[PDB]
Amino acid sequence: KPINVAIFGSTGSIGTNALNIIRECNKIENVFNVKALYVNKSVNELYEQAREFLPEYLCIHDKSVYEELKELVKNIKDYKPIILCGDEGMKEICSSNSIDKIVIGIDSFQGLYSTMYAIMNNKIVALANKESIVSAGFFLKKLLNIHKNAKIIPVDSEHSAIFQCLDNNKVLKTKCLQDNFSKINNINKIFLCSSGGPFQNLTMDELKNVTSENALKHPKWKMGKKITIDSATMMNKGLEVIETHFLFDVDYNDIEVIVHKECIIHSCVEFIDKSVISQMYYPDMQIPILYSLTWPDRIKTNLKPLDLAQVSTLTFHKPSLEHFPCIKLAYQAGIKGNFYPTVLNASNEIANNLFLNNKIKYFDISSIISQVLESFNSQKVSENSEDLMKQILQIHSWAKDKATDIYNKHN
Amino acid sequence: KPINVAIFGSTGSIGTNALNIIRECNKIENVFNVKALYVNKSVNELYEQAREFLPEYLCIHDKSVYEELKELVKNIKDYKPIILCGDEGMKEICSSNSIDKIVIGIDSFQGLYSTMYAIMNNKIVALANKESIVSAGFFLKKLLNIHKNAKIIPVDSEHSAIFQCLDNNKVLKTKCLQDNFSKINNINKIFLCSSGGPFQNLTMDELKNVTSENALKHPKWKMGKKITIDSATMMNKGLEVIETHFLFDVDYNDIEVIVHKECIIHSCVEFIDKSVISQMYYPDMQIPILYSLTWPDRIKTNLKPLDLAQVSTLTFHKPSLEHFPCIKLAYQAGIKGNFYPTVLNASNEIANNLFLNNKIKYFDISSIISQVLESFNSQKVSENSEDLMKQILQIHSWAKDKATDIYNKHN
Ligand SMILES: NC(=O)C1=CN([C@@H]2O[C@H](COP(=O)(O)OP(=O)(O)OC[C@H]3O[C@@H](n4cnc5c(N)ncnc54)[C@H](OP(=O)(O)O)[C@@H]3O)[C@@H](O)[C@H]2O)C=CC1
Ligand SMILES: NC(=O)C1=CN([C@@H]2O[C@H](COP(=O)(O)OP(=O)(O)OC[C@H]3O[C@@H](n4cnc5c(N)ncnc54)[C@H](OP(=O)(O)O)[C@@H]3O)[C@@H](O)[C@H]2O)C=CC1
Ligand SMILES: CCCCCCOc1ccc([C@H](SCC(=O)N(C)O)P(=O)(O)O)cc1
Ligand SMILES: CCCCCCOc1ccc([C@H](SCC(=O)N(C)O)P(=O)(O)O)cc1
Ligand SMILES: [Mn+2]
Ligand SMILES: [Mn+2]
Repeated sequence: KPINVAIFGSTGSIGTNALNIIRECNKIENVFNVKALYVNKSVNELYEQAREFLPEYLCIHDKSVYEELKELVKNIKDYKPIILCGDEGMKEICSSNSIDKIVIGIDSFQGLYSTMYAIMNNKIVALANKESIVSAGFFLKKLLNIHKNAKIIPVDSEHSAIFQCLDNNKVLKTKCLQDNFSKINNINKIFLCSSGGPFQNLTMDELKNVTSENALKHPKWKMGKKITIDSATMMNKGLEVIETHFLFDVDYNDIEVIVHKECIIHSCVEFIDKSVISQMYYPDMQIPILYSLTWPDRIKTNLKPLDLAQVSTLTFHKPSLEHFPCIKLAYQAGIKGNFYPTVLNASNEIANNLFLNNKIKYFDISSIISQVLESFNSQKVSENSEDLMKQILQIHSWAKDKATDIYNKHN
Repeated sequence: KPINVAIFGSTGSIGTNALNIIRECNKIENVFNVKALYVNKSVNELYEQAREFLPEYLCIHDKSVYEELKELVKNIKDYKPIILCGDEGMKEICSSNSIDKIVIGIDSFQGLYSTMYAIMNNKIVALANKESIVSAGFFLKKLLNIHKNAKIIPVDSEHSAIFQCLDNNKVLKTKCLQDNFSKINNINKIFLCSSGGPFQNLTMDELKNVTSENALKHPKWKMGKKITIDSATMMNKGLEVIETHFLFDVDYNDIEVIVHKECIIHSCVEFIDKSVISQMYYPDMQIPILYSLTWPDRIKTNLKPLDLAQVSTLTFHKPSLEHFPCIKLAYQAGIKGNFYPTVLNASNEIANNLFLNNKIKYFDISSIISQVLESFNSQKVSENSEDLMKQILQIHSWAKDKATDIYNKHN
């Protein structure tokens, strides 16, 4: 009974890590079939992955490299995949009855589109992309209410940890990103752990002048550029607070960010009796990815065992909101609700990219995001799913444009 | 739907803590009926508990204070309990259809008797007593195989932690102290945490001359004298290694003792994928006791919330087997199997009591236990439950006598 999986964003950090744990898992016993691979424009790298995994489907988003892809794959003998392009290609893969689970390793708001179509096709969605949940949580909840057999299984490491800390006897009565989830699961409060990022010990004077080169250098594992910058600003953790709220139905007052620099405890769940359960491992994404594909079971691996005497010390401290103002902006946006999380995500996408490209300074990131949030006024939420998606898109686009306009003006 | 509970050993540390969380839990909403209280000889204290809780049944083990108990309880107006004595009284309570769950807070090998009769009556046994499991694990397993609806739910804090870390979706397919439990639950390895006791930082020269007064002073919560001495020698943790083996069907090579002096992580479970799940709270017995009575659910409490920034640091180190030789003796006994754990428990009961009463020195404890273990020869295991109990009793008694004889001889 092999598990038929598609990897969306297969050439990025998540996608390559997913293919690695799959490869390793299969050597112990052949449990996964890699049925589809989808990328944006990394045509040479997708070709190489195609030669190794020989999926039934290949898809490339950028039309300008589709012909190139076909020409390359011609060089793989005895291999006749279905080779698709763009939105229509993604939709065709999601509607295939040969695919059971889809790993969403596409970055940014863009990952919402495939997330939505995977749910609409009643698939198990092993969701790493958090911008989708932040920007469109209420929408996704409505979609999941309609598509009974669709499920989001969280891959983001902290949310995987939380999910692993739950009793599946209770989980199986509901599913993530549903009303009443915390009540059913007896959840009282979440400790959302953070690495703290590379800037965690810097002074205010030092933060003023940090660069994106400083944020990107010497990663534990290479993550994509966007998340790496968000880790440095701790906007990642702000996004993950909102993600927690939506996935697990936890009030913002019951989500506490804790800086745990060793990254061994990945997050913790306090139940209503005050007992706390936590998930622990070395800093890795292989367990989150694997668990999303095996849940509700676990399978044998040969991963390096955790050794607590080796670790020796685990530390916890609260983050400074003066140093990391993005965290507070995320809580404020989440608490306001409505489309404020959409605005938060969109403005951050622009500010993150500006800092990445050395156009603005560290504290300008939070300044831009704050100004966009203050400029937004709540809208009535469309009652129809199609209109609600259009409204999310329009607000996301406006907020990106507003961020860019603020940048353009101070120049 | 109140939960009908008996408290065995109601005047001791476990028993009084059980009555405290019950009392507190009932204020939030009335979920427990205290149906029976049983003690050895603490007749005045049992009377006081009777006046507060007004259980249907009262039992006192020591015949010489039974009349006194009756005379005292006469002073409680409008109260006509059933007042029993000894083994026959315990058996009558265990066979009552009005009792659903029994907390076993009786110390030492003596706690085996009520444990056995609670299982024979198909009850939920909230078992704090570990000497029963160490001395008679294979026997209890056979009994639990026959008595389908009987269950041991562990109360010992580390074993409660382990149990809490399991997925009830899998637990409910089996029960503790059963063959194949680890396979069903996907358990690979256990981290068995320890406080390390009051002697953890002493040198060999200092250990030579430690006293029982040193071991007993200034407890976090007052525990009984026997367990307190076993914590000081780390024989408690040796006993708990064997307890882990039997409760959870974990090989001794897959049980690792770790000294965690802050006592926040109560123990950890490594699953076959290498993910680790742990349970955390302040050092307390209220959660273990409560969970044993609410499992498979959890209920609301108003316990002090865990605060990780307050805790700040968690530490882990391996215990020194030179300083704490009892640990190694326990592993050796467990690995040999047969009745060696019975012998280990019995010899320790004598050696612990000798040290408590200032008759022997610290390293004489392990010396006596080691000599008794070396003197024992494996026996064929009786095939009949009744004969098997007689054989356990005979070996336990011999091993106590052998320990005392070794003491008597070196004097
Ligand atoms: N990296 C990590 O360990 C973690 C990541 N995440 C989340 O996972 C997501 C992915 O992050 P990460 O892997 O770091 O990002 P990367 O930048 O490393 O990878 C992004 C991937 O998405 C592909 N992609 C981009 N646009 C499209 C498109 N329109 N259609 C199809 N594929 C597309 C890229 O293709 P191409 O190569 O062709 O450009 C690439 O394969 C993010 O949402 C992030 O927050 C969460 C937890 C940790
Ligand atoms: N204290 C703790 O926090 C922990 C304890 N445990 C285990 O729990 C058990 C109890 O320990 P603890 O509470 O510390 O011990 P205590 O010495 O504090 O209490 C023992 C209790 O058992 C009663 N008792 C003794 N013999 C009999 C008998 N024949 N019939 C009925 N009752 C009897 C005693 O009655 P009386 O008062 O009349 O003498 C007393 O109520 C031990 O097996 C220990 O290992 C495990 C984890 C932690
Ligand atoms: C050896 C110790 C140092 C390990 C450092 C490597 O581990 C991490 C772990 C987490 C993260 C977070 S960003 C990525 C993410 O969201 N994930 C993995 O779920 P954040 O900084 O926001 O908490 C970054 C690095
Ligand atoms: C504030 C930090 C200091 C807390 C010290 C108080 O907590 C503990 C916790 C555990 C124990 C063990 S003996 C009792 C027992 O078996 N339990 C509770 O399950 P051991 O020493 O064998 O690990 C003793 C004391
Ligand atoms: Mn994360
Ligand atoms: Mn214990």
